Amino acid sequence: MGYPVIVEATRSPIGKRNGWLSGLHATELLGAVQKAVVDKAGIQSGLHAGDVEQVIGGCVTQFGEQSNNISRVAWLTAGLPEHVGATTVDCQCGSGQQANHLIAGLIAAGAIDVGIACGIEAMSRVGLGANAGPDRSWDIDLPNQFEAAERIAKRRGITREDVDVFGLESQRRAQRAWAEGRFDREISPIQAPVLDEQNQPTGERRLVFRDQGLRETTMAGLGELKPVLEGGIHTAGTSSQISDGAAAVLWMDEAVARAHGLTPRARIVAQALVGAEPYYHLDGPVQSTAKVLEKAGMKIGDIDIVEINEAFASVVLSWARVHEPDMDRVNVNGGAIALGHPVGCTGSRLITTALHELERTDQSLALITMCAGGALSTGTIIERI
Amino acid sequence: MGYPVIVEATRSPIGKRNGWLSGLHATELLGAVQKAVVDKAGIQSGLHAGDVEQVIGGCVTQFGEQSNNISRVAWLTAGLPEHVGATTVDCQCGSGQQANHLIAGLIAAGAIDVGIACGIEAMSRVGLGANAGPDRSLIRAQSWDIDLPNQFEAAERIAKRRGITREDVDVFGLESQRRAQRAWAEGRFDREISPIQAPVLDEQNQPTGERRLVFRDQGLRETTMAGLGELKPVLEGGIHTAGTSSQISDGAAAVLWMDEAVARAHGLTPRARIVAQALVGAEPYYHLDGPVQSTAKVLEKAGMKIGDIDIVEINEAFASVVLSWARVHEPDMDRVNVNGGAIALGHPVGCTGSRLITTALHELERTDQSLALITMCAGGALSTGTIIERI
Ligand SMILES: [Cl-]
Ligand code: NA
Repeated sequence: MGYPVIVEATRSPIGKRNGWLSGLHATELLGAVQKAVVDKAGIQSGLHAGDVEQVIGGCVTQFGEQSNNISRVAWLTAGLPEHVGATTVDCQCGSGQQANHLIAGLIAAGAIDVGIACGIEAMSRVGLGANAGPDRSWDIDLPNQFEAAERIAKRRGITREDVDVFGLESQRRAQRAWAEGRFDREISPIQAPVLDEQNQPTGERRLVFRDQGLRETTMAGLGELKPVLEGGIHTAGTSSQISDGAAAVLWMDEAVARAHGLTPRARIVAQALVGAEPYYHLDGPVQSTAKVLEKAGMKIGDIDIVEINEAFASVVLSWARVHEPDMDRVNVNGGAIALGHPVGCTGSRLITTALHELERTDQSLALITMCAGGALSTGTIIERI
Repeated sequence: MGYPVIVEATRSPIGKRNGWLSGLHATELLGAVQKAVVDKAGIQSGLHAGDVEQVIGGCVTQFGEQSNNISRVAWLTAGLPEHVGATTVDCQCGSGQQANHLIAGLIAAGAIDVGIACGIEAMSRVGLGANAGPDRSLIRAQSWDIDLPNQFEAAERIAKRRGITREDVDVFGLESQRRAQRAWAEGRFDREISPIQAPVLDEQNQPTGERRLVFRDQGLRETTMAGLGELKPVLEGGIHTAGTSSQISDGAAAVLWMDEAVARAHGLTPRARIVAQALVGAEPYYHLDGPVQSTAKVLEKAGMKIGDIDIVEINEAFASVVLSWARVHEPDMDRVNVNGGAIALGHPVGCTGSRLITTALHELERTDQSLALITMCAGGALSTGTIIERI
């Protein structure tokens, strides 16, 4: 029955831990962006939020503020129409991306005509590991994310100098894109309650629009940062930042889009959520890229733009030794090192970044790929329309 | 691209709060049930665990044991191949049903040729509320304008709306126990259950060190109108007692989906299709009357009336939820929950959705009838509907 297309995509700016956005309840953050993508969309023709049929939102730590189907709770918090169905999903770091895969699915099945995929992570309000806790006081364990980043690094001959060159360029490329206002179209600025040094609301609610994570960065400077692991090569200036943010993409059946005055903007050429190798934990992008290129019938050379998530520099460097891409087409507006990584959101964020960059530069094809806790990886290939 | 169809479906028996399955890590319970639905398909064909491309699982209380994407942890726990992708989902009480819906889309999209929708809840091990903290209304924001009651309160509001007495729900709760013992004593669940190896526990809840095969639903109990009438309402002034509402349970279910082309290519009979699917919103004041809307939505998507449907599975969260739904849609009640519902069989929340689809399928097949409706109320004022057809 259906053919899914993106008709609109938007994101909050990404705030730092305890930064510009720590004053929003996670449900508000998400809800705000849910309404923002519907509002952006509603301009060309009369689309209203009750035209939406289902919402599917990635979120990793589904505890407290982020428990109880946040995709549903945000929708309602934001005062949007209660008839609209909502599901929240978890496949760690890829949840945000997976949400788009799933919404596409539903349209393809002719189950819905209009859906919103989104993702959220208010890592200031609800932090990593808040969803377990008691846990104690053949058959072996996944490394933790910092151990994996070093394992991946040893596997590929990736050196401290290598990853510092990377983190520096991530910072540079983001600063340039900010300077040029390349983010301006994708960003819905957000009203946030301002907290103080004591963590209490002043009265003010600033209008946040800039990604908080940018920072003057130097080869010399990076240079003296401490590894996070004893004996490791990853520092803080070469691994993504903990952040707050939310993102949202609005999908339609192309014919319904076309019939009610909305312009289709992109389709999915191919999509995947694949397993990775437990030992390396986060090398998943090798696997997901391989699978979507394979399905698409394409080679890395056919892809104009790649968003691969800078969880850690080694991950990306490791994925580049395997698929041998042109580094000038990978993370062109910088990435998570510079801009931040609010885990549940990132996957919808990346799709959002890439679509706008294909639109800005008038190019055709983008690859989106992320590694993910529990040794998963998500990949997508989108084609501009 | 794809035309998605169920080739196999299986479920654990359902175990009581602290009961026959409480000895198992939530992950082990799903893990076993995931492994089992694959196993069943391999008996007819070459198909094995690594042919599955993705698993999607439902689970509501996504804390501790049930956290960090239990769908994946479970798969890995059962020793199944690591190359398979996995995601866990939450649309509350419908999660297990939506998981099915979602696998079907990924097939329809041509994303995958083979997938598993499953569901788990080990309420023995992880209980309602364990995913929020102490002050249970710091999960909203201090701008919550909507009147959304707790589930018990909701069942009583629906009850008042429809004029449902303490007699009616006690009449209802008895008939579920009666149908569930009749289905069981007839071995109606035999094809659908795959028996689960479980540790035995002592009068405390300590493992004796003996394994056992569990094969029956623990919740069947002797019930009489008298006995039902002596039970104390969950809420003061309420009509619902422990006898006319579902039981906190452990269980899991899983359904194996394939493209139709790939199915016949690999030797397997398609068993059923989705005719229509929905997840929709409910009136928040009533909270749990959603089945009324989802039944309406899927009935329309399909082009049918209630009267076209051979059997219904509507979840018995509360007697009044079902009676409210019947009083609005006017079904033939002998065709509703024909083998008993969650009052008698139990309600392992995240699993029930796949459980209802597995049960529903199996009754069509056992009766050579055509159409089934599965509908469920869910927390957050939601409701999943599915119309499946034997194919
Ligand atoms: Cl009945
Ligand atoms: Na649905």
